[PDB]
Amino acid sequence: FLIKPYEGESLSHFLGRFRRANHLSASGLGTLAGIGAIVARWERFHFNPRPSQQELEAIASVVEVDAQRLAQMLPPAGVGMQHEPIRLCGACYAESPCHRIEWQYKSVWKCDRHQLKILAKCPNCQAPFKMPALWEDGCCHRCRMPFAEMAKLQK
Ligand SMILES: [Zn+2]
Ligand SMILES: [Zn+2]
Repeated sequence: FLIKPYEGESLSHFLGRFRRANHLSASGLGTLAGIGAIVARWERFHFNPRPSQQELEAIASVVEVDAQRLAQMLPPAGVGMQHEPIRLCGACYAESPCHRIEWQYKSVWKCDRHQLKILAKCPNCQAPFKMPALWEDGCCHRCRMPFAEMAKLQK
């Protein structure tokens, strides 16, 4: 089962969404692509060795999304990002149910489209968000508030 990426979707979110559509573990996707543990590293936003051309093309062969498009699920060259905290604009999620790579940019604190501060934890119960690959439903894993409803609590 193939999936079309959402605009701005992060690599972690896309990988997990592909895995859910195919009932794959991270190790299973890694074996399908021939790169093993690299998949789980990318899902946790760990790129001490940056994704190589061969690794991106290996994943591209499985998910049928070109390496160039996969690179747009990561920050451009020179744009620093953070693996933690995982962040969210609930108003964005209501429009398109994905985590955006921009929300991990170190320079980003406000959603430009919605002119709201982005969230660094659930505004109802304060639970931090899991890595985007594990965003199985669109709700806080603790209190079960929908990400879309968190828009109403954004400041
Ligand atoms: Zn937004
Ligand atoms: Zn919560």
